[PDB]
Amino acid sequence: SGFRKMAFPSGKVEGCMVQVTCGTTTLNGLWLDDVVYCPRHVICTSEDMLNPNYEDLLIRKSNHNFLVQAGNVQLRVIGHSMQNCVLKLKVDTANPKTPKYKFVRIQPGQTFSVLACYNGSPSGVYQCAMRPNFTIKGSFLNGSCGSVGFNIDYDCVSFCYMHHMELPTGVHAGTDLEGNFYGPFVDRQTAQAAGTDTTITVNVLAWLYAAVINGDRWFLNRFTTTLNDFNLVAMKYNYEPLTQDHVDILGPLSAQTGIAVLDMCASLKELLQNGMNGRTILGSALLEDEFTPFDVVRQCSGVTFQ
Amino acid sequence: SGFRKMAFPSGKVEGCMVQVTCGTTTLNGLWLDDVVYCPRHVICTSEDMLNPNYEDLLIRKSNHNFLVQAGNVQLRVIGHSMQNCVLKLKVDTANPKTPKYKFVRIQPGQTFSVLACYNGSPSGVYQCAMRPNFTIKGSFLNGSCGSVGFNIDYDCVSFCYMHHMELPTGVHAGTDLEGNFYGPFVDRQTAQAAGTDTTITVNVLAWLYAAVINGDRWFLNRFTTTLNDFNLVAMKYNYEPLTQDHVDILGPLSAQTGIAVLDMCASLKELLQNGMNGRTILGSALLEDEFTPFDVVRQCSGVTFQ
Ligand SMILES: *C(=N)[C@H]1CN(c2ccc(C(F)(F)F)nc2)C(=O)N1c1cncc2ccccc12
Ligand SMILES: *C(=N)[C@H]1CN(c2ccc(C(F)(F)F)nc2)C(=O)N1c1cncc2ccccc12
Repeated sequence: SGFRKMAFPSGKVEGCMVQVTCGTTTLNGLWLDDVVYCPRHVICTSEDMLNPNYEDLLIRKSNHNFLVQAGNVQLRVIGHSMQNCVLKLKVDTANPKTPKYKFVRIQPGQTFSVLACYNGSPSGVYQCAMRPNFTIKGSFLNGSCGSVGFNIDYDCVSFCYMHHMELPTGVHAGTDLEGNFYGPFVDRQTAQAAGTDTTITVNVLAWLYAAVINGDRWFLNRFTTTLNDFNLVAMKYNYEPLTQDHVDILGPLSAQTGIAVLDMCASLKELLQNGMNGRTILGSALLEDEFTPFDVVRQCSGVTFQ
Repeated sequence: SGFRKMAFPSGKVEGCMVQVTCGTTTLNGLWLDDVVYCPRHVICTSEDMLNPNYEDLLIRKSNHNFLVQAGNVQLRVIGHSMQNCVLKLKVDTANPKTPKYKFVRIQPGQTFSVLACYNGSPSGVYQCAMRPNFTIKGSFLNGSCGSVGFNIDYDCVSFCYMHHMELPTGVHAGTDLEGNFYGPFVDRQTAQAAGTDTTITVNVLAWLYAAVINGDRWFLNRFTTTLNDFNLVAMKYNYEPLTQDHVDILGPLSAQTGIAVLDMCASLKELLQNGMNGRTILGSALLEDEFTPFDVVRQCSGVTFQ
């Protein structure tokens, strides 16, 4: 019993975190085989940041302007190159602790674990969701750039996020591990609007199933709805539309609980329209949308990893 | 910016988790040097559990009734003994991955990371608090017994909890690593009442400071209070009394925010009496008490570990 915001075990990622310094700027890098990945804005000065020409700035850099450290170990940079917004520092020694890994680009609404780091050392781990507007609501201080987000599938770490920036609005933005930003954001110090953020509807349904599995079910009603009628109510409340793919993904939780997906949708419809009347669900007074159906199934059935 | 429920990096603990089987019962053990620790109820049958005589049951067990596994590796048990409620299985090989470690008994109101495991394999990591009534609100399925809770101090893992049981009430109970239960609980299948649970007042104040540091401060008022007057209000709402030691612990957050501790206490007093009027604090519609002052300072200043 019980339901918690749960991150993946971080051990396989911990052994990959190093420190990257360029001038006065220190941030984190990801050391896999003989390559260190980090945000390319590490090469900017405080004057460069307002409108950097990264091609020009990188040409001005030498290998020895990049100070990479793993623990007590200095890693010698053999070469530097740029893939989109990510710097690749080839080093002369492959990380002996390199796990089996993939680089993946995740979908808005999907979740991942962040290993927040400073000076190449792990500070803590927590679960995030990629918001529909391609931001994340992280916990990041100065020096946290280069921290990565990841999932674990069997024995393979799927790296999906590298932290680049905090926007003037306090929210967080970054790239996949090929250096492509999630969302419309650019790595320059300028005002950048994120989109209207919406609530991840399929995730809220998943969490309501989690509540039911844990005996918390006061919100259930005796109604059903059509996908079309539910959606007409959900857009009024800034909830993402629900698709048939979403209904199909919730199938396993429907079967475990004996509650049809469209019946749970009818329950959510009434919660949106009436509120919670001062009650709580799974210890929360608000509807939670940062758990995917898979997260719920993994937590309520005990999926483990090598 | 941002504030999240953050666990310690789990890598040093991951390398210590093994599987312990006795008969049909499989659970998790903690392998440090040449000793495997696990709950002593692993030796019970389904009939033994209602009123086990653990001394008698253990005498009936042979070394070969304990099947210990670390990955593909079978660990040969050289000896078995009982320290309070914890079984100690001496094995013939010391864990090469044994980190520097301590065993500690934590205080109600203090927090720790749980590495939830099944079949000796890590499933996920999440932060808990030791409730004032010595339970924890975990996420634990069958087979999760033997999962441990821990803190990290510099380069040393301080093990503080081992999971033993889910009570008929859905909440979770366990021991320190010397096998002494937290709280009044016993390892037999009988109805056991936990105490009235109370809210950890110093933790709520810490989280209000966290909100202020993150720009979330609508709840501040222009009042102060005495420790005595605050406490008279707090007991009405099932909040633990606040001591001078608690005020002293909050000093650093008071200095960072420019808000005196007794001024924050005056703000909490009014939140308890008036509610939140449909607002939120750090993305929560309820007052949160599972962050210690140290947790806030570590997260808002970036404490890291070896
Ligand atoms: C991460 N280490 C810092 C740096 N940073 C940043 C640097 C350069 C640029 C630009 F525009 F591309 F040149 N943009 C951003 C940034 O945003 N950082 C960061 C990240 N997360 C949180 C914080 C909190 C406080 C200060 C900086 C943060
Ligand atoms: C943990 N593996 C299980 C087993 N267990 C338990 C076994 C024996 C005894 C007794 F009384 F000492 F003999 N008491 C308890 C227990 O409580 N487990 C457990 C722990 N956390 C969560 C769950 C969820 C579902 C089923 C069992 C759980």
